Amino acid sequence: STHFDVIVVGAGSMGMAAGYQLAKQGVKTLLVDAFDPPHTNGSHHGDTRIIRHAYGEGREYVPLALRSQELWYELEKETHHKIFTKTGVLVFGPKGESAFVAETMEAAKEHSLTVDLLEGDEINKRWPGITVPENYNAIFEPNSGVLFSENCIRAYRELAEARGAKVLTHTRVEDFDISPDSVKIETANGSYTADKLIVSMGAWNSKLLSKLNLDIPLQPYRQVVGFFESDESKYSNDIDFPGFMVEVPNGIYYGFPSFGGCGLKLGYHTFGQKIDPDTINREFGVYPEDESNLRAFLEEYMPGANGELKRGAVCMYTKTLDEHFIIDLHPEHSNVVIAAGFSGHGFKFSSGVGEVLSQLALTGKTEHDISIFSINRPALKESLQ
Ligand SMILES: *Cc1cc2c(cc1C)nc1c(=O)[nH]c(=O)nc-1n2C[C@H](O)[C@H](O)[C@H](O)COP(=O)(O)OP(=O)(O)OC[C@H]1O[C@@H](n2cnc3c(N)ncnc32)[C@H](O)[C@@H]1O
Ligand SMILES: [Cl-]
Repeated sequence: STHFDVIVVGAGSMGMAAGYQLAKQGVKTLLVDAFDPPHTNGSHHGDTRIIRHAYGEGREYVPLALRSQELWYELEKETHHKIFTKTGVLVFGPKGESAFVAETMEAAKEHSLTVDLLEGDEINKRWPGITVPENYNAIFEPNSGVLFSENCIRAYRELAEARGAKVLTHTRVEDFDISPDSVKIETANGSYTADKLIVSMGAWNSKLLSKLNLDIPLQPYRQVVGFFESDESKYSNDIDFPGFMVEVPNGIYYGFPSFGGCGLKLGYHTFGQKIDPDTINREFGVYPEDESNLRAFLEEYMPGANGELKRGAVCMYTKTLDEHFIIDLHPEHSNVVIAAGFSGHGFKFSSGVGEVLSQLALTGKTEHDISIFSINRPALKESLQ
């Protein structure tokens, strides 16, 4: 009960998905987490997460986006927890002045994705509640939408445990001991060994990968989101208000329609405070920017959603220099798999990454093309310690 086929350190978004994929195949797995997933100390809380297919960060993410979407529909059918709502996703910005909008459109064209292209008042007409200038243009993806992130992790966990996966909670891994033919982790609750290791500690990857002789630039950011009292006749998912990710002059913002009257949810993507996951302040409102940055967007583009602040949440991104993920084998240990640096946009791919991680851990290879997430790519600035 202390040696396993595979050990996953960090059973959050990526780790729990990998655990489900491994258990599903009869592989004896141990998932270890410092807390009890899903929780509010990592990067997966706040209830909802956007999934987009036409991908503004890069058209090369489309295949993984589509596989992940199919896997989310499979999860929906396997659990009693709500997984996905097809709100559609709206992307807009000043015409010819948004690289994000442009790449989303190009990604759609290249993968033959279903989208609606509109501009100026056509946007305001279609979605009462949105007020953009006449020079703005947009691309709407009707078949993408919103995932209930905490539900996703809970379902994957329940399914994996039912299949035999063991989950050791409130147990912080403090060190690693890797050998040619096995792996070992040290915790205050005991040491555990296995044949393969998957490391997916989220924001903590920036602090602990050095324990694996890895020196990779990874910066954790404090990123808040606020839920606002809104005009339900305009912003409710029931009246088809969409999820959105947009780029305006001062940056990128993302939001969600109000679900069951929870209020419209908004986040500012471009800015966040550089922090350490062990000292970060998880209280919303301690920095003037928390609420002011959100209201400045709402007052200008979605005025009817600028009501009382119903709830605020504080979460973390873990950025790489090029803002692309790290999914690969440890350069010096083929029996160690690393999943890190999701840079604020990886939850939607967590179902697909779970699959990738499972394959890398069991075979050292994957049917997916993950070259752009290579741990040895130059733009990363990686090296040994
Ligand atoms: C924060 C945030 C992120 C975000 C977003 C909005 C906010 C405010 N909106 C998104 C969206 O609309 N669409 C999307 O695709 N992504 C969005 N994101 C990003 C996404 O949430 C993150 O990329 C994702 O959650 C990253 O997942 P990962 O699995 O890396 O991180 P985690 O879920 O935090 O899990 C890490 C786990 O590891 C554990 N841990 C940490 N250290 C240890 C040690 N030492 N020992 C054992 N376990 C450890 C944590 O407890 C955690 O469970
Ligand atoms: Cl992240």
